[PDB]
Amino acid sequence: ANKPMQPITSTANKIVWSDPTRLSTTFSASLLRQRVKVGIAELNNVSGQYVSVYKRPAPKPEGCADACVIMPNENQSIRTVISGSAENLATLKAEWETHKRNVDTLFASGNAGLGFLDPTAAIVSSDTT
Amino acid sequence: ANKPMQPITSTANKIVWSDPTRLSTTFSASLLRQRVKVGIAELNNVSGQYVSVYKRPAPKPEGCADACVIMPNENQSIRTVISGSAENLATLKAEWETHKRNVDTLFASGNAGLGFLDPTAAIVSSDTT
Amino acid sequence: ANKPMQPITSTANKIVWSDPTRLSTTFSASLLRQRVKVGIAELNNVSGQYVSVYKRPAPKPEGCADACVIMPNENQSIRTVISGSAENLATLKAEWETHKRNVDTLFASGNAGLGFLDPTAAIVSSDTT
Amino acid sequence: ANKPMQPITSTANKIVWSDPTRLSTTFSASLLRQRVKVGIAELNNVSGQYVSVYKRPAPKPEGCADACVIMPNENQSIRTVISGSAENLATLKAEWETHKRNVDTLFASGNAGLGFLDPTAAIVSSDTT
Amino acid sequence: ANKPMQPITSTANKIVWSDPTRLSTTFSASLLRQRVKVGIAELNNVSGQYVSVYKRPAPKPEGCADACVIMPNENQSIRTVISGSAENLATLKAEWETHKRNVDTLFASGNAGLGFLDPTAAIVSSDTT
Amino acid sequence: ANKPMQPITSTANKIVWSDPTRLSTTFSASLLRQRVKVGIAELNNVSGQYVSVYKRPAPKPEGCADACVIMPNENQSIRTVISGSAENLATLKAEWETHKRNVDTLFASGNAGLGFLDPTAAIVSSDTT
Repeated sequence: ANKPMQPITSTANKIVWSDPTRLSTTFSASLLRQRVKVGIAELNNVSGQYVSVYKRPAPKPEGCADACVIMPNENQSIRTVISGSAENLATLKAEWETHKRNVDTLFASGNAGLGFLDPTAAIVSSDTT
Repeated sequence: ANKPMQPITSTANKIVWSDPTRLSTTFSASLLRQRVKVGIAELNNVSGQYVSVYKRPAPKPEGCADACVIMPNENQSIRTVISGSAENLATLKAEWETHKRNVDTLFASGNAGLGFLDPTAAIVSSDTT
Repeated sequence: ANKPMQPITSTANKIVWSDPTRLSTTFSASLLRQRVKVGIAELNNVSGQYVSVYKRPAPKPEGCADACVIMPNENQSIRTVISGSAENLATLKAEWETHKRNVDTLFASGNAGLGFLDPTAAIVSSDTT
Repeated sequence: ANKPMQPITSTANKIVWSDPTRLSTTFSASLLRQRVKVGIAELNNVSGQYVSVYKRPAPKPEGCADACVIMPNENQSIRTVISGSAENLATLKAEWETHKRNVDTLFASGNAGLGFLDPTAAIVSSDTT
Repeated sequence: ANKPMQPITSTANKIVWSDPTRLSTTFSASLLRQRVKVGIAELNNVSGQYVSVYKRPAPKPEGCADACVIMPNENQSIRTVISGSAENLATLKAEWETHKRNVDTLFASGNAGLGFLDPTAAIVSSDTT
Repeated sequence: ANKPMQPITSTANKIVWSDPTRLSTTFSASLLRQRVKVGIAELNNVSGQYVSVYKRPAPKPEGCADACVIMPNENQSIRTVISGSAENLATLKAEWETHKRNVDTLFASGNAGLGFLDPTAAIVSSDTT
């Protein structure tokens, strides 16, 4: 059961959520809207920026812990930007699913977080056969 | 059975994938590593940028049955950046899962794609009760 | 039965062929001869440049059955340069056959046409065991 | 039985092969890719350059050879570049076959290597009657 | 079963490996290939530089099982350079084997590590009787 | 049965061997011992340099049994530097074994001698699982 998060700043262009128990953990969503003339029709793209920030204390005393000393914190950030026409929402969602799958293959099941690249990784496209 | 990809340009710092049947579809993986050490500790930081690009045609008119009418492509881009120390990889993966859930709540099941933010969205944190 | 070609502009230094039915298709041969002599020897080398030009219509959309829609042509060019002494004609022909085989195994049976190189290709030399 | 040739430099943009017994014999393939807007659709042009180099010694002592003296070397080079859209690979391969046939009928079965042009040679196009 | 490594930096002239568990230890190989002008001969040299580093901790003091390791780890490196013509690769391999045996005699089974150069050691060459 | 050498230069810091049959072949070992100041520790490093040289003749031309050898010999050199604290000599020996295995994988059994760095070679570390 994940702890619910409630907003602190609400705006039509940006909303920020923070954990009531630890306000250092934040999650922000910002949308930017423009009109782009792609096919001589004014398509309305949306550039959504999603940022998740967690400040994580990692003194990392390997094996031993006796009392609480001041934790020095590091910043863990995950930023996601999705850009596309609103008229192609279903296709953008399919692209998002494919992006999740590819990033999972590289990072969650691979060693990309440790600074490695696998050219033999099974990266797959959004289109189907 | 989604269409597989093969690498086109290969560097240990940056590898970009492509679909042989459609070269406009690309997936980029770039890792930047720096030794950003906190006080009296050593930490290896791995910043990971993942970019997925698809060029999708504009939507055809709803009441159209013509055989072949091609209209110009629009740019669909999804970009994720993950920054964190190598020592905290498992917990960074947990943060990534929570980020997945939050973006899914806002975008996949919401109207963030069309450009509407809902302050009442059920956003949750990585920590459990 | 391939369509025959006739010469359109004629010079002993350069002769250009062209298809009477499609003047956009051309094939030329240009020979440049110089007396580049190596030490205590006399050698006459002939550098030959051959270009094939075909202007092809762009590929029609796959799900199309329209009678006549014409899209602008793209330039397809294949240029081959052969440089060598006249005394070594047999060895130059052997090198040309080996070049055929290597370019074929890279291009026709490979993916270099789309833009992928295979470090595991079976490239061979003209010499025999 | 032609001798296998193994690579010495491997890169996504250039791979060079060299004969283990004679490293002076090389075969290099270089790919250069751009996006060209021919038909208001961004075709992916691929320009592959293939170079075969053989340093052949031609002191050419006509009739007699008694002992091994230093061989002065001349360079034999064959350079081929193929340019075309990736979406027309089949027709590009047909163009390659026609180019091979025409260069053969000029060079292998003709006298082009010695510095001659034959205006009555049977040059053919890729199109079929 | 030793822990394998993956390449963190890949280049046509230098590849660097690193252990996923410990990023401190690396193994990098660099090759420099040049043409060497020798009398009445054209032979090309290949120089290889292989380095191995491990950042092992300084040795723990005697009789104290401290709660957490705080030892200020040191630098421990081995560097090897192999230079020779590719024409004589079999000889270079034999020389490498002989060099390994001699270094093992002086160091692996000797006390060169503590600083003693034994002048009665049995050093043997690549040539056999 | 390899031919042993005898020392031509004996010094407390450097010993040089040389084959009685061929004086060109020499093996040298030089040790540099210093005290290294590491936090709350006093441990002394010993750096050892090992050099092997062979003045092999360049390879004979093909098909000629010349009366006397006149070939202008070349230089083959192998240089190894091992640096580490004498307190950790056993682990230094383990690192030496791992380094030997890695160099054998790349060079002895691979094509690193001709100048090719294989990015998929099986490199293993000193640590065991």
